[PDB]
Amino acid sequence: GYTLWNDQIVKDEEVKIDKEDRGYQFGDGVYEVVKVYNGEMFTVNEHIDRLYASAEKIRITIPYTKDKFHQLLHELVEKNELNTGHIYFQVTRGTSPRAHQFPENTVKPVIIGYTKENPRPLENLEKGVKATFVEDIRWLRCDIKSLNLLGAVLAKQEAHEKGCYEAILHRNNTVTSGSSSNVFGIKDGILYTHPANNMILKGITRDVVIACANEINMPVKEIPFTTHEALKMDELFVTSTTSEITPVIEIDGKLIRDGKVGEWTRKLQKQFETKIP
Amino acid sequence: GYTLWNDQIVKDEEVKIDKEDRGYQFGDGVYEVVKVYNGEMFTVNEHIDRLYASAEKIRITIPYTKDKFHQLLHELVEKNELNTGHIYFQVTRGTSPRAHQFPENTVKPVIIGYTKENPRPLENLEKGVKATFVEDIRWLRCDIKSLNLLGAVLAKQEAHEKGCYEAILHRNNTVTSGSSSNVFGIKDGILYTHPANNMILKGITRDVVIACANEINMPVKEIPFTTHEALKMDELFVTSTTSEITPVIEIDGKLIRDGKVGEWTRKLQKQFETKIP
Ligand SMILES: *Cc1c(COP(=O)(O)O)cnc(C)c1O
Ligand SMILES: *Cc1c(COP(=O)(O)O)cnc(C)c1O
Repeated sequence: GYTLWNDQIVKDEEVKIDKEDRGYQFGDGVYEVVKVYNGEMFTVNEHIDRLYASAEKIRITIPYTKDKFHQLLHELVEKNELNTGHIYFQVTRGTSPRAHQFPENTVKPVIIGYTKENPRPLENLEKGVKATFVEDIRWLRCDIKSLNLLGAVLAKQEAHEKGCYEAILHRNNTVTSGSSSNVFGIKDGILYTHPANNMILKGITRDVVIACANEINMPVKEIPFTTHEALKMDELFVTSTTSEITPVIEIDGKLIRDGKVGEWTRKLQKQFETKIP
Repeated sequence: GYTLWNDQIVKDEEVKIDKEDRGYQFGDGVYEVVKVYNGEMFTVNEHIDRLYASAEKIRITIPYTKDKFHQLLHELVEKNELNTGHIYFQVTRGTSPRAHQFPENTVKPVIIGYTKENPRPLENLEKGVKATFVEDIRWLRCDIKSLNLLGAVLAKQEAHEKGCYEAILHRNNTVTSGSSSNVFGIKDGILYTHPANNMILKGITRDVVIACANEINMPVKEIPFTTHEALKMDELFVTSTTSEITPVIEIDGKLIRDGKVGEWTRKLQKQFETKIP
């Protein structure tokens, strides 16, 4: 298909990544994932705003405006005739002889974006998935959606090896987030999720879900909970652009309540549906 | 010049990295740097051993034996006619459709290696350098020499704009290591340095210096010290393959003792010098 390369759309075949691209030697870059429903991009403005925020946090200056970035994305979707799936795009500090410190400002960031056809996770959304607890060994700037993802890779692999969908991470016995999703817990009709600080990535789906809770008049409390408290929640689920609202019905052999998707998770899934294009 | 690409030596111009190389999307890989003195590789066996160990730690199976890998490096050095400088080589898990979990064991790792002529930093070895303290925000597996170097990148850049050579990192005031070097402190003829656990990379230069210390009968205590205690040291220096034994005479405007390279630091450099080709 076609790939967004810097400021132009070209056939995948024309893209050339240098061995000294800082994204390849230091994971020095940021990224975003946007879901596309039947040709329509979901919350694209919010994801673009976060790409710029992430880049700002590590001092990368994206060579062009958000408006232009949005236009390039539209083109990318049209040229690939993407129906339902997602757009992946990243920005690295650029190509320069290997050195940890920033290169001369005359070095242009490298932008890469492409699409992938991917249906909504129907089965998971209806039946829920299994998860496992994994100690959070990530760096202390999880608020940045960066390419330094080795911690997430090791966590997800451990989960997959155990036949689990996601790994629920914990730092000092406190549940932070999944390897690539935010975690929510419901207890006595109240929604709980770890607050948005450097310990987690402030997900767009996470913000949408919180808005949905307010819409159905459900109390929301952003205070963290421990692994012990998590196993005692009435309901539990994770969120991400591609997982939407996926119920977690069991963790390491221990069923969450009765092992079925709860009524509040269902109500939130219904409210979320009204938001989809 | 020529670049080592997998098991072939090709002209730099021919090397192409795929946008879905996991080293480019996750920093999913490991690397090593070997110094070359007058055409000879210094401690190459130790570096090859660590490359395989780092790789094993994140379950990447390098497809060639160490003897084969050693042969390729020798080949790479000859072809580029490298006299004095270093060899950089890394291995990533390979190219596969973007997914956090591991690809099925059929995807081969991507190996890249190249050279760079670069003289010994004689001026730094003789006059010493300035450093600055920076909170250690790195992930918890610093014992792996991986491509997830965004922490080191931000630290080094903060040091660079302060006119400093290296950033000495610390977790809750306990000194761990520099952004890309190990830190040693000397107090009353005794050598101090953080022990080798998951908080630091166990440097090969660090280990050679410790060997040098035993050879000149200088006591060594591998126990960590604080940023406050570091400032009260008689001597301080950092080590790395490219920095060798580089004295730190000043930290954040505060001289180490008198701001001059110490007697023991000189003795260690003298013993070290007997080790290089
Ligand atoms: C991207 C990401 C999420 C989810 O954010 P969304 O905008 O909802 O996709 C959650 N956790 C981590 C660690 C992430 O990187
Ligand atoms: C590579 C590295 C060092 C130094 O190790 P050497 O083998 O002596 O070069 C020190 N610290 C970090 C964080 C490193 O990655």
